Amino acid sequence: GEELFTGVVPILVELDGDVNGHKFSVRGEGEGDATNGKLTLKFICTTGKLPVPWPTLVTTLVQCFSRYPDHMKRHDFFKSAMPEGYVQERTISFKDDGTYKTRAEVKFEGDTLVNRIELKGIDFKEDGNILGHKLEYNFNSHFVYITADKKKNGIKANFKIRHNVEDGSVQLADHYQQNTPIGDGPVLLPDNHYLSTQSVLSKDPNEKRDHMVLLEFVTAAGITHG
Repeated sequence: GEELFTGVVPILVELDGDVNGHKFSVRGEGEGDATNGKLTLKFICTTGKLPVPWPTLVTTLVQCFSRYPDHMKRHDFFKSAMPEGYVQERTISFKDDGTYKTRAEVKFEGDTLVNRIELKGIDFKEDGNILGHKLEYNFNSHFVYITADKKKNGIKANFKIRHNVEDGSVQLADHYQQNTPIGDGPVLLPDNHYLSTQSVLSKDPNEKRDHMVLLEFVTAAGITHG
């Protein structure tokens, strides 16, 4: 598993979504450099106009590209599931607003790491921060707490995403995540630890389509050396 990530790996992301009856698709392409924890991707809304704010999709749109330091190699579930990959499911509850539920498969297709997602969102308020497009086009850094689910041969993650709002308030998005290998081969079940994330969101001046340029660094931590 770890051997597949020693260099720069091309990435394809494909998302189909439906939020309050507003359907959309997003296609992302770029590359991942797990050695440095670095993702560079550009996403296009392939159905035209994205009906939700781009930052609310960042977490759904490849934790196998986290940098696990050598003393933590034993705790990298994500890469150990490769190339056959893993299923990633979440419930994302936007405080005072609706919920996303997502199911994704992350695996190699040829030499490309591919994340294919279906997202369903319900119960959003027409005038809330999401359907109202009141979120800033930016992203915060988070503490993503990983724990093993030993009886499901997989992991769980819990974290609270902070989406900055245009009036200076914050929109919270509680994330409940479960990952399960796709194949039958053995995987690593980690001790408790966290993924330390940071992201920046930008635009391509030459892009006429609705899009998002994303740069992201993630490093694993939380286990003492030795």
